[PDB]
Amino acid sequence: VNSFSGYLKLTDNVYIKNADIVEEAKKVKPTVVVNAANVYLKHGGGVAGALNKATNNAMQVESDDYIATNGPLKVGGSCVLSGHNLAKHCLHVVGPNVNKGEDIQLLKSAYENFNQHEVLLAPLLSAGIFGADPIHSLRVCVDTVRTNVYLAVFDKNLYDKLVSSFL
Ligand SMILES: O=C(O)C[C@H](NC(=O)c1ncnc2[nH]ccc12)c1ccccc1Cl
Repeated sequence: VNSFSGYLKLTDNVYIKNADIVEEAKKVKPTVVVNAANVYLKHGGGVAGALNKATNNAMQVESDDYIATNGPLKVGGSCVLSGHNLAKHCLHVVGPNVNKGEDIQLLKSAYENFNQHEVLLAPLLSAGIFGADPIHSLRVCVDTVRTNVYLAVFDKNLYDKLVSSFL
């Protein structure tokens, strides 16, 4: 039993809610919140900009040190950093950004990172300003992640569309 509330059950292990992931994180303090990162960990907009703002830019400061030491992530890759005031850990996951011309095929690899964590609070990877088809991303999610994932979808119309079209 865990402390996620008001989530609609999609599958054995995937639940979904129309909610602001920052507010969910501040409420639940999950072990892991997922960030929809880019390879440089430059947290400008979308999930990343929103999470980082909620940490008072501490996420960005930590991320800049990570990149200075380790170099960029791979598209499809991830790293574990602090969750600051939002969670114990933040799993920064790089899905493909279709608006950068990146290979949507790498979305499955991106979701595989979730399997290294028993429970996660997460956004829908590559959705929104990452420009992928969100129905497709939800399918790849449910068909790839085997651990317990709680998805927070910001946009109400998007949430309604995702629920109504889910197979
Ligand atoms: O779930 C959505 O609608 C799409 C989602 N965006 C957010 O979660 C989000 N965006 C902007 N400001 C925000 N403030 C609090 C949450 C938040 C998203 C997921 C992956 C990649 C990019 C994007 Cl854009």
